[PDB]
Amino acid sequence: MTGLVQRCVIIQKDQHGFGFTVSGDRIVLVQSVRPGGAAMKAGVKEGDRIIKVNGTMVTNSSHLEVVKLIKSGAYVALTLLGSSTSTTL
Amino acid sequence: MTGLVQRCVIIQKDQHGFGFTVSGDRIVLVQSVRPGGAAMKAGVKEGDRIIKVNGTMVTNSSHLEVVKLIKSGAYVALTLLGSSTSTTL
Repeated sequence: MTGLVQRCVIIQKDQHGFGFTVSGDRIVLVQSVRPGGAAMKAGVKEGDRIIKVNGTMVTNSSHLEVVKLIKSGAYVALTLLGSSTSTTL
Repeated sequence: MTGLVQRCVIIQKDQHGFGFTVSGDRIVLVQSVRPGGAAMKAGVKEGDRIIKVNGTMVTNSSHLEVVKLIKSGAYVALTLLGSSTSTTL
């Protein structure tokens, strides 16, 4: 009924960055999302878990490496693990 | 084996633009993809439905709004709904 599902989003960088704050490693969480920010605009949620960056799985990489992959471009493709509800009708 | 998948793609504009044709609206679909084109190489298949363009939900947008959004940048970020075949080996 409540569980965790994978979804993907792309963040387009603006002048204020990606607009999110990541934390940890193995594995990385989205700790916070900037109001009116690119990440907020792309569908990134506080508490999402980052599974892939630009295709590359980061489930077992370090924090700094993850920040590296994220920063590498004008946009970032992320694969995220997030809460999802199942309702029977 | 065969079913439906939500998926994200970046397309970078070629010498000949994006390399695909969009028809209708609500929901806009990919009518065709030029062989060897940007869109083909980026993974875009004929039959896909366009859910988002550069972070904007376009499922309720008019054909012209979606074309505008797509042409707005050098690259475009698409959230696509399409069919997919899979095989566990």
